[PDB]
Amino acid sequence: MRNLEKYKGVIPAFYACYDKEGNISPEGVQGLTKYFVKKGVKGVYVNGSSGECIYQSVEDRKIVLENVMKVAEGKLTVIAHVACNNTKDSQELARHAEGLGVDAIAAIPPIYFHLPEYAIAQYWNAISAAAPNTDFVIYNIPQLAGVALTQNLFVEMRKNPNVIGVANSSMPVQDIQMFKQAAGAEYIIFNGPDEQFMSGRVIGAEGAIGGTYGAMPELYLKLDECINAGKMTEARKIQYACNEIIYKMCSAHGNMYAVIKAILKINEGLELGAVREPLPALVDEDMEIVKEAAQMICDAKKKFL
Amino acid sequence: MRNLEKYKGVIPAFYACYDKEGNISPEGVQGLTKYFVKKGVKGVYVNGSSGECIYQSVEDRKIVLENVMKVAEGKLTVIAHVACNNTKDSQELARHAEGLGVDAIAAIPPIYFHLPEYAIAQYWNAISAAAPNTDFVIYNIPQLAGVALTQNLFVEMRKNPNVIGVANSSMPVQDIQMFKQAAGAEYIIFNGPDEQFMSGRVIGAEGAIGGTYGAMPELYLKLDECINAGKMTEARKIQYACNEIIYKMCSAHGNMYAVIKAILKINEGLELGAVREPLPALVDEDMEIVKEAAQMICDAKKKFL
Amino acid sequence: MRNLEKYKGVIPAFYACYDKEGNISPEGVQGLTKYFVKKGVKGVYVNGSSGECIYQSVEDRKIVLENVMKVAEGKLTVIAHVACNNTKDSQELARHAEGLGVDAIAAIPPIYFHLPEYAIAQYWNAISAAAPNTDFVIYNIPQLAGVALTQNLFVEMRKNPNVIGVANSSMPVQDIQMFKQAAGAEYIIFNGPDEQFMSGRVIGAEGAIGGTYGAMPELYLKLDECINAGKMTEARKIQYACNEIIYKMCSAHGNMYAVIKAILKINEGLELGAVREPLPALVDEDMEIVKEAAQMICDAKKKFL
Amino acid sequence: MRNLEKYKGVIPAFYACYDKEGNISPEGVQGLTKYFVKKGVKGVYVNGSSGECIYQSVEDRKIVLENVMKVAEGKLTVIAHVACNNTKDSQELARHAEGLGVDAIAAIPPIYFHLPEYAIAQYWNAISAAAPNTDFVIYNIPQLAGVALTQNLFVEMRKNPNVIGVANSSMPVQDIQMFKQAAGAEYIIFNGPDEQFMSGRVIGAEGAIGGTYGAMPELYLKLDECINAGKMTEARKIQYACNEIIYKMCSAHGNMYAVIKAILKINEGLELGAVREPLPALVDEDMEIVKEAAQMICDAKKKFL
Ligand SMILES: [Mg+2]
Ligand SMILES: [Mg+2]
Ligand SMILES: [Mg+2]
Ligand SMILES: [Mg+2]
Repeated sequence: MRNLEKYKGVIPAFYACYDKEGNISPEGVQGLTKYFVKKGVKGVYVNGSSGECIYQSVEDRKIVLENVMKVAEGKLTVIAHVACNNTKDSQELARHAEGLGVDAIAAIPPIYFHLPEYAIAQYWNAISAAAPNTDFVIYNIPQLAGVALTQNLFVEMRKNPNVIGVANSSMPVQDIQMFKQAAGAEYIIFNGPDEQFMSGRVIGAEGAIGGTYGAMPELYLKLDECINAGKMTEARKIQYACNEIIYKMCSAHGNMYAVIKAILKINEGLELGAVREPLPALVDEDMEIVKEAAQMICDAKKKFL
Repeated sequence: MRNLEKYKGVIPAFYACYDKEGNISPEGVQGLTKYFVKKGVKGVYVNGSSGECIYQSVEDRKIVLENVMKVAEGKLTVIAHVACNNTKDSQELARHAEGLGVDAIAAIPPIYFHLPEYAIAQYWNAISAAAPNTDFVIYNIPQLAGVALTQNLFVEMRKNPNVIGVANSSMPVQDIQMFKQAAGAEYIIFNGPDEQFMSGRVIGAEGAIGGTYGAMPELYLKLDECINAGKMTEARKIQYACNEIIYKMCSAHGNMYAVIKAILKINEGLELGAVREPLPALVDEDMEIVKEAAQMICDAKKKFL
Repeated sequence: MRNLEKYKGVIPAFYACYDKEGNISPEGVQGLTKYFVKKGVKGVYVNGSSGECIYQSVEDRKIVLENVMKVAEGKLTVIAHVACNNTKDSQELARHAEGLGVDAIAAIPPIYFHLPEYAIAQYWNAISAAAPNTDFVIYNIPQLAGVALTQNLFVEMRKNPNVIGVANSSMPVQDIQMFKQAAGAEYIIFNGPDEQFMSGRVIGAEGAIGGTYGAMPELYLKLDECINAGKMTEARKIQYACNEIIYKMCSAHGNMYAVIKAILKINEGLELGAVREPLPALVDEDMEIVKEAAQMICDAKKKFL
Repeated sequence: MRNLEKYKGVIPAFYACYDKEGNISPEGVQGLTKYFVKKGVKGVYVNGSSGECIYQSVEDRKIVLENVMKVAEGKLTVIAHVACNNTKDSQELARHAEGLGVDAIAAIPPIYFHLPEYAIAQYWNAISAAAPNTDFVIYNIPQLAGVALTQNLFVEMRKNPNVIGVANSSMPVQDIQMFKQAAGAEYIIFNGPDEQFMSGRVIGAEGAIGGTYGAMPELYLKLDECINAGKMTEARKIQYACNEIIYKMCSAHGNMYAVIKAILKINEGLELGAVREPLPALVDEDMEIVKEAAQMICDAKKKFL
């Protein structure tokens, strides 16, 4: 009965867009937003870790979301990741995001220290209470956060009526299946590991949020079309092509998001700036990998679209 | 164009069948083998860890395989897991299995100590050399063995022409995708995590070896039929029903395989005996869980077949 | 040989001192600094994770360090932990700390994302270059940061002449031994795990930085006196009493640092405020644990001093 | 109060002694036993993983212990590690060991599968009941077994009056401290990680069982003498020399125990045979490392004895 159709489809993570001085670029943010509208994705996931949120200030993240919403509002579903190291910064971003009329806010767990489940629930509920009219997505990423969304913690969080589901970036597709089986029809699970897109989708994730989607959004849209059509052979071919490109982008000395920003300059003429330190920048030796990955994306689009 | 069709389908792990004194029961083994023939599964995976191989002697494992082959030969594909703690016992079982005409032998890595990749390759190659006319399957289970089949170790093992692929029991379906992508069309990957059957299958596992399949083989056959037909909604319904049964069986005090042997007595009149210590036996309180799981299996068969 | 005597001894982690509104309290910070001067510890480790640095702004951390330096009167070795999520905030705190004439700056690795060793070295070297006249301590805490100071990364970092050594919070005392053996006499290793103080000290840590020291600094000073005298029976008595107190403080619902601030109100009349969310606050049921731990500290001081 | 003085001191792990055909050598076992008597160690720990027990049959392990007991002449404390993959083989070895009058039997936990604590306790108690008049040592090695001796499981095991303590090979010396603090004076903790010998000893391990001791037993006896005298600087020098030798021995292609057997041929003229496959054998390139480590041991003995 709760309507979650606006979340069903391909929702790329929005990248950090910087100017030449390394500050957030309003023009760069608007340009990348126009790119996502033109590519016909379902939505954008803004100021996630793929958007370098770990490395941004509250003010940086407000400027990014304001500039996304100037272009995207009414055209894309917008999920704003608002978690910060502390609760008060997270509440400030939640209130700001509700003020702009985002569809949902999201939060990773507390990081660095491994906090008990009651403290994790308190953090998410405090963030949710700052945006009390806004859908809330839990982002499960135990490999990086150091704590997991357990089945017991998910039961506790489903007591909050704003919680709509889970963006799952743990590696077991079993976790998707268990969260969806426990929660039932009024919740959505998003597939987080792009390399497993087709496998998380078939086992019950009806949404998909990914850090590599922005490099090749047409391929993930075509993958999703094949899955919805039961064309599993064609879906596998596209998944394998996407994964080969991911492995190529991850083979660079510079960070994978540095590779993606360079690819989008080659393939689209988009200027997204550098990646923020401490993420490592590309070196000269990486430009052959960038060029190869960019061409692999063009070749896969020609093969599959 | 190596022909691996005989490995493509549902291959249950064969359970340990004991008499009342706790020794291997030839009659019990033949009974369980006739059951798998009657259920029309593709093959059986014999003396794996689901068959309590960690807890069996070389002589025990010879008696099991002899009694399986008496019923199964020419009816079922037979894969004999031959790995033991040391190399010489593994070579003895490999030679014995080739002497009986199994389709393939299989091996987990060395366990307990974490041995370097060259020592892992030497162990597998020594086992393969003792069955030099027999297909060889690597069993990847890093969570239990403590070492993984890495992409570099798989490159080295593909130099052995008898290696036909990998039974993958790591949790990431990404591992299935990467092994299949690296190896190509002349290799098969088997899905190991039963809870992820449909997800591993769609991303490129053309076989499936599972410890829970013997409790409910018709449900996994029906799941596989749905997947091959592109009927992903029906596949998901069956996967969810199978996983609910697995979670019920795992809720007991006694070991999951003790629950399955008790279910097979209720549902099929099969007498497989106890589980071998140190695996924990059922307690009286577990029989309500056994009865509930057995009824769940009957109800799923009535719903889905 | 480089003189590191000012770092040898007991250097408590400095706690976050808040007012009733949860902001940094200048008067609270000065109070806690004068407490450490009167207890005769060697120094203080300021704005570490035990000081809630994860949860503090750059401005918060500047206010803390300014108020320490205002009242320390040169009586304390001051190590200022300056690592932030991003490099530019870390460089800002490094420059600020050198401007106040701290003895050393310190840095955990980059967190959340697992960055390659060249990126970790670039982060530390960038922070060090912002305080180019200041001693630099690497803080190794792989359990929380998700990356380790490896032997190869330590070789690279010893190329920077400002690096004086490692605060080691990994659990193996082998790591202390290996870092000390590799580096030699011109470097200092600080023991991080308070529960292993005597064990890390004897195997080559000549310094000690600890989150629990501020609850009971006289006990750690007396432990260190026993170790330096070769009085290992007396040292073990104190270590066991300290560890029992730590286990009692960690038994609370509220965060261990919340327990310590409540203990310091009982035993010292110090008002340090709460802990910052998301760290969980004490509940009513915890005050029995707080009072028991406070009494255990008083009784240990009567037994051992 | 239970007298555990016979367990306090240096107890080397006894190596596997093979003939040229790779079977257990009765003459080789007697020779290595007489070597340990000559070197004046407190005892031997027989058929542990350093003795290649994972790779031995029940019959192999009986032959080893028979030949130790034949020539020890009451001069050594004998701890017989009797754990096997299954319970019945473990019970057979426990009964055999009690029949020879060993001082203690020992057991690692169940391996490969991760069994619940009640199943671990059942395994140890079944082994102990087969040697009901014999002291029992729990061997904690979570890194290899995949399960830990938790504080709760140790409480349960202290209900068995034959349990005398724990050989602790987990890396935190905190685990030694917590086991000793819980158990008190009628129990002994043995330090397992040889690289941490002096640190485990000072925090409350009164015994020490080590796989590298047999390469250089005089150095560990001299280390223990320095610790008992409170001479921590002299102790640290010996610990560092021992650790440098361990790191050299572990730098070979062949397994560390293969390097130690080759060193004992050079330094002592002992013939212990190969290591059992799958442990990797030395290659020609390793003989320079063997000779260097053998010389390092001679040089350390000249410096410290
Ligand atoms: Mg990177
Ligand atoms: Mg069990
Ligand atoms: Mg806490
Ligand atoms: Mg080795």
